Amino acid sequence: SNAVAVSSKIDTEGGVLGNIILTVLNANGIKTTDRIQLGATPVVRKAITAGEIDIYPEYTGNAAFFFNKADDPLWKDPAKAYETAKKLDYDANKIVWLTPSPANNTWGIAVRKDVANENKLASLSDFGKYIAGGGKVVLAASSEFVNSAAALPAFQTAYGFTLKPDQLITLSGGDTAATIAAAANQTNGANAAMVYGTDGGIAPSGLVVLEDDKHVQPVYQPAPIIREEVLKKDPKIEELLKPVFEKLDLTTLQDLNGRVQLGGEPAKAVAEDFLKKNGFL
Amino acid sequence: NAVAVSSKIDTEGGVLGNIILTVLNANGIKTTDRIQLGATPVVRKAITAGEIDIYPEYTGNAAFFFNKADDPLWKDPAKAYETAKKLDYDANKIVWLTPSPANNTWGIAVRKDVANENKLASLSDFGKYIAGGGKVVLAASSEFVNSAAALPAFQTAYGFTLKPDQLITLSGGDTAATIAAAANQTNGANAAMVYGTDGGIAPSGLVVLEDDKHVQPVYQPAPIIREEVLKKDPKIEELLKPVFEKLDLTTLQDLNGRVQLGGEPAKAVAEDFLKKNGFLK
Ligand SMILES: [Ca+2]
Ligand SMILES: [Ca+2]
Repeated sequence: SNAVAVSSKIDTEGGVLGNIILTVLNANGIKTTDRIQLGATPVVRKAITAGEIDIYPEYTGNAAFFFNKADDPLWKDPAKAYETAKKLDYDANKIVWLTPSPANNTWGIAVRKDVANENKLASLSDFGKYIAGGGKVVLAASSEFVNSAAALPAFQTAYGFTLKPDQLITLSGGDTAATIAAAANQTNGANAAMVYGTDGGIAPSGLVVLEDDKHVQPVYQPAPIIREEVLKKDPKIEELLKPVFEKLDLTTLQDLNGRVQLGGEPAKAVAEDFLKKNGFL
Repeated sequence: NAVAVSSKIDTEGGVLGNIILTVLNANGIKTTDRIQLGATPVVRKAITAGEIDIYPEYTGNAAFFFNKADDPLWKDPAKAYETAKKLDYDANKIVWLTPSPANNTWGIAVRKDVANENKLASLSDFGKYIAGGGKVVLAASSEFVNSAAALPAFQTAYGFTLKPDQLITLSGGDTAATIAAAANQTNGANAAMVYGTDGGIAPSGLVVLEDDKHVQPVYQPAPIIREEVLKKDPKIEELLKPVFEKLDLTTLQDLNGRVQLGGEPAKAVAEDFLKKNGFLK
């Protein structure tokens, strides 16, 4: 039995999810080879289609860019985003998408815990009614987020709010770490930040992501995808990773990435903690 | 014949580049804007080819331009400036103008409370604080902790040793993550590896402690101009001489902070510093 090749992308979450997939297969007698954090998406995409890697975590919404359906409204539906990625990748590359994680790692807005807790903010619908009724918010975001029609203007019309120039801080780059640091330290009075759902800084900075309940943004749920050649030679991989990824909700993955990105803990040790505490190891 | 003002791609290049541009514009010297052209090797290729005329350079970087990387003279501010000034004049007829006192080098920054509480302003004070059983856990990269030129060299010069209990080792060399770890006190963090004038230091409530024995090479920013351009407008030296002498470490930190985390445009922050200091109004 050839060792299964576990890979991931270069981001912090790739290391966490890749070591989670890697540690689970090793615990059930499946021999593996380590290719974690290989590179960007195009590098991992050409590697799996060529047989150099076998299994790695991919996001459902990224299939919009692999198969030339970038702006389709179907990617805004979490369930429809999974089956279309699952069906297209099986037909085109014989890659099998396993059970996805509930975490939606897409563009969104995170607010400080005090602002969300004191005003009972859990969704972006609450966000729209809170500021439309004169609530104080200063959102730190990139000019790209504020100006591009698919981001803040799309959020504003769907949730019925408009931010005045006094309530905006536009940063030069698109790095979400800077917006998170602005709201965490309240630079220029900021209390909200442009984020990705499971960014490593959100939990250690005391921020809460507000749910895009009307689904303005495309859904990006991480899911392990495996080549069919590898999966049927040892088929237990599907069922073993099924409940593991089912308990990786937005909050759990936020804390695991934070323990790696800012806590300094190795992704392998953070992965083994999550699995033993949840009874998978 | 417009003087081409440029800079490097980071936040300080934009601030220092916009400072050079407005001081020249306010004194009747027409200029061309090439600010934030690229990284150091790209800007080194532009001025050596005559495509740009003036940009802010750091004294210690001449060690890498002239293959004298580890020479002890770069740990002396005076000898590092005069050697950088003379080598570049002999090799490319580039004239180094009056430098800034700010030392944008590798260092350790602490939270204001621990600095205030224990009267920490330099690394010699820092070393005896650890030698006396002090409370410190440092966020740094693995390279900073292990490489002989970084933490072991600080430990030898300032007489202290940090236990594994007092270290947080991060994967990358980006100082924003170490600063964010100490800013939120992740894993109890209260110190961070930094560069002297990093944009996150001031908005995160951090104080960099002085490298009083000069373990690290000194990187002082200075305007450098082609001799051909300077001889047609020779007043540029006297105009930028008192401006850069007013750019100490804390002044450059707060200007970078308002750009990188405050969202203010680099040009308006430059015009504010000059008008408040009487160089514009
Ligand atoms: Ca701006
Ligand atoms: Ca570590």
